[PDB]
Amino acid sequence: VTNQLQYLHKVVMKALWKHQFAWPFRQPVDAVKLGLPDYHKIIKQPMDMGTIKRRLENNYYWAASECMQDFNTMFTNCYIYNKPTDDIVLMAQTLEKIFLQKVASMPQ
Amino acid sequence: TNQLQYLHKVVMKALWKHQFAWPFRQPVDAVKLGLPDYHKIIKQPMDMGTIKRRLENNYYWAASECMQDFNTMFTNCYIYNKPTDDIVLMAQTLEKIFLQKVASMPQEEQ
Repeated sequence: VTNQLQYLHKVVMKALWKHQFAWPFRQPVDAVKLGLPDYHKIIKQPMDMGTIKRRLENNYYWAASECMQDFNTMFTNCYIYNKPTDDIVLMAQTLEKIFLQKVASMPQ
Repeated sequence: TNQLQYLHKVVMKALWKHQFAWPFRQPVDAVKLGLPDYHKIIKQPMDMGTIKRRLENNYYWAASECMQDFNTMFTNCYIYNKPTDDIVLMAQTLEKIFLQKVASMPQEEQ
């Protein structure tokens, strides 16, 4: 329960979870539901905010960098998988910018 | 600022010398690299050479602004390239170092 992890939970996740573009990212990508049969062939390490939030809640992370990498993986999966012009990409980009803006003020 | 100094002398220095950094040290040259669709897909090109020059010329007002340019550079790479391209792995490797070093940045900006 480090100062960094508390920041990532109370400031970063708090902001991202409730954001109006967060909804596609709140649970693991469901390739059946979304009709994406190639999703898991392209994306080998799925990640989502629900998984990250639960991990923060359950003291899963040993370091802040580990949580930061999970956020990063989530956004990166989105950019890699989707078409450049898909709305989801803009949504991720917007959430990622908040992530980085907040992480710039995180404890050391 | 103290954070901008850190981003320049600690974060950028370590990223710059990395064995996977060479594609990212200058703007994407779409003509030289034979990528005629690059600028039709990527509307905000960014690279470490541009960021480094901006740090050296005191372009940035806050660390967050510089960090956003790093993010754009990496995001551009993931958006433009095919999932299976080596450059994607190279960017991922560099971006992990970026996040690692950003975590250790002094928290209050001077």
